[PDB]
Amino acid sequence: EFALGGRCLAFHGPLMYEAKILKIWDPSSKMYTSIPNKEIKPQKLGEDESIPEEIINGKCFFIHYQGWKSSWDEWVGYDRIRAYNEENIAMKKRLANLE
Repeated sequence: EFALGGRCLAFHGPLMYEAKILKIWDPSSKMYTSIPNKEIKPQKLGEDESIPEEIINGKCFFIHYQGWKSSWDEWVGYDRIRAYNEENIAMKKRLANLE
């Protein structure tokens, strides 16, 4: 359902937005896997990188919102991320259209 480089939906405020998964964090190992630019190996957080305290102890996803500047790329947990499927797309549309 949530793969490296895959599509997802993510809450940002009250609405949902299409996003792409760029990294996946394992809270047990304290390492993430990342899209390139094994073969893809887990790696520690960079010296200047941070994951919010609120979510660092769970599985986290570093996402890019489709069409937004890369400055909005951020870590989210399961509270905010959603599978890209028929039910969640319809919910995304309802939240924006109907409230």
